[PDB]
Amino acid sequence: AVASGSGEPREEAGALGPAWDESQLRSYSFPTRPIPRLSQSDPRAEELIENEEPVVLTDTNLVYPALKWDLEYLQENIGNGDFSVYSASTHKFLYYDEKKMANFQNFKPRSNREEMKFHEFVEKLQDIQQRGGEERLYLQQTLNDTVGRKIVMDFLGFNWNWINKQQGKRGWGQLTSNLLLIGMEGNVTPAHYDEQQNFFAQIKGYKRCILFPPDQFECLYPYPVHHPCDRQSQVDFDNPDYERFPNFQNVVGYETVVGPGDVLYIPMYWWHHIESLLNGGITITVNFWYKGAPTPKRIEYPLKAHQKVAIMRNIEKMLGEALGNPQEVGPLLNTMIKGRYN
Amino acid sequence: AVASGSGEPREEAGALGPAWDESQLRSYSFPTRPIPRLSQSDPRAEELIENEEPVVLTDTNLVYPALKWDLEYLQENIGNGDFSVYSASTHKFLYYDEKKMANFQNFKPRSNREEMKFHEFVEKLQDIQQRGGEERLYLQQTLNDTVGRKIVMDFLGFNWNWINKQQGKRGWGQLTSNLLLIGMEGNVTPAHYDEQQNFFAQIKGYKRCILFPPDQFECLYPYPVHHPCDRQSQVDFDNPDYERFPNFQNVVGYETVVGPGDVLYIPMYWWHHIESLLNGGITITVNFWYKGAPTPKRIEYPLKAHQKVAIMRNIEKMLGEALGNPQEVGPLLNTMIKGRYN
Ligand SMILES: O=C(O)c1ccnc(C(=O)O)c1
Ligand SMILES: O=C(O)c1ccnc(C(=O)O)c1
Ligand SMILES: [Fe+2]
Ligand SMILES: [Fe+2]
Repeated sequence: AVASGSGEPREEAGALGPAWDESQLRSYSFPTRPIPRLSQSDPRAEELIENEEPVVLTDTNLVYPALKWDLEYLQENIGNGDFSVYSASTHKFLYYDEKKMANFQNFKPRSNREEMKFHEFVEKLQDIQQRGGEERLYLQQTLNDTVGRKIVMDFLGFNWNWINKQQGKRGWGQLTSNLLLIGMEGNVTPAHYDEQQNFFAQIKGYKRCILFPPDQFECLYPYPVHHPCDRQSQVDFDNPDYERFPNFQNVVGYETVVGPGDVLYIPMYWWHHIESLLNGGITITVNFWYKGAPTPKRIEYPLKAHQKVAIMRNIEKMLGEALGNPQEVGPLLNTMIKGRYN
Repeated sequence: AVASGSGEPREEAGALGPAWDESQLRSYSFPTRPIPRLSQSDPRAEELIENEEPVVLTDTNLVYPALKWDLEYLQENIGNGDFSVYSASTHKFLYYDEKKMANFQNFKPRSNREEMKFHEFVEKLQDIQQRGGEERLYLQQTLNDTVGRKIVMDFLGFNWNWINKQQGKRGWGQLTSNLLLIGMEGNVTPAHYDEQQNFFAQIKGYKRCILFPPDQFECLYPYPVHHPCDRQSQVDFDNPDYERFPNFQNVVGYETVVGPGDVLYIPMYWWHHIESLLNGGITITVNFWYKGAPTPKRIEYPLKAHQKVAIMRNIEKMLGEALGNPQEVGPLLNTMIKGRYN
């Protein structure tokens, strides 16, 4: 009952029909409660953000000027700088960090990155659609200098007044980046966490977002810190291995479906699983990543979950450095705990 | 064949008989090779010490003046400062660190410490012997200022020329202390390691010493660093729990029996198990503990075993401090490795 997931699908204005329907959602093995959908003026929303809990804001106008963006408009105005585009023979686009590939030679990426011009991206899509292909593409490109003047106009129209005040109220560091995400229906980014505070602005299409608090670290089994898939869950949500990952049986999520105009606050360290609804067409999103606030005066107990995750990360990093080889980290940790702490 | 243990018992000079016999040795579940017994002039002994491997030196005259020490002589000359004396209803005298008891309230020492004057110690022994008691005593007291003039005379007679040169050649730090150990036949100090370099000078009676290199950390299962029995093996050598401690089945020792005049180099981090031969009478030993050498320029790979032990110790210490509670160390380490590194 309380695990109502994304809830009853919203009705679009002027009787244009249900935004989406249950059958566009993938099927998973865990329960989920709904993320609150609130007005930016609702003091409850300010409460959730201040407390680093997720909330969907329905009326920020954060990216009002971008709501007009489609492929046509963007190809026309975005410039001809390079755009990273990932390809995969599967619906899953597992993130990997290429700077860490050097030290796991045995890692072979499922998806491949290719730089290209926007028009080329648009062509590949049309090409795949008209030939019924099963290939999938996901453009994921940070918003840089080579963008056209109209796109820059839109950018300036963003609700900087609102977000700059959020940045200020939360003591967050600088805006590190804005990622532009354009994906095909059915695309999935497997569960992971980021060490950035994130306002995730939905623009075109609908995305189902499933989040897990940092205190579910134990149920989600991140890769080793030195692995390319650092911060990504090892668990295949489509075929969970309960032998390797027993506690995934205890995992409980928070979920919501976002559409044009919604902004989802994804607090730093919160796991998130993001998928573009089945048969919902392409999706477009722009995120806003901010460095988190500085670590307070000195430590205050009890520690929050995210501080414990930070401590584990640091242990793993320092051990890799001390041993002189990230590959020796596991054996040493085992030696340390077997028959001693387990 | 190569696992010949302490070897053929030595013959004492002038046909006074075998120093000791097999039946005075306790029975254990692992194999052992003999520690080399060499002359201080043997360049092989200098080799072993430089390489931090154990060696028994037969002719250092390190504590020549103390070879006359018996209870009578000591009670007469040692002063009347306080002497720590441990009592136990068992042959095992497990070392515990009282400064760490505060944070494991559930730990109850097997042996109890009582301060007393030397003559009182001598009395308790006589008392126990004449009444056939099963109680056991082990005096373990650092050699301080309150010692009489004759004992100080002996002390000055020690072979400082030889040992000071060892300290020098090995770059070791200062002499931290000299412990005086007086134990009843059959007494056992369960296996442990020390973060000091040790010349262990045998004076009266015979002790069987079993050492394990630092690279057997995995087979010996030390208590947690914050526990009172930090550095002690959890394994009961008399009834080994192969379920909890599977790798103790792989443990291999180096052993030797030392007598009046022998000095055993016990390199820093080497595990040692020390027992006073059954039915061999009281034993007397004086050790010489030196801070180890400083850590070289910077790290050189590959790391030695003892450097890995140091790294594990530091991880455990820093985690205790970060979490603000040593009790949370185990749960966090488990969370870190389960389904990730194991
Ligand atoms: O919308 C995406 O597919 C996505 C996936 C994972 N992470 C982010 C992010 O903005 O943190 C966005
Ligand atoms: O002779 C002892 O019982 C003993 C036991 C454990 N450690 C030492 C030492 O000198 O390191 C001495
Ligand atoms: Fe993310
Ligand atoms: Fe010791």
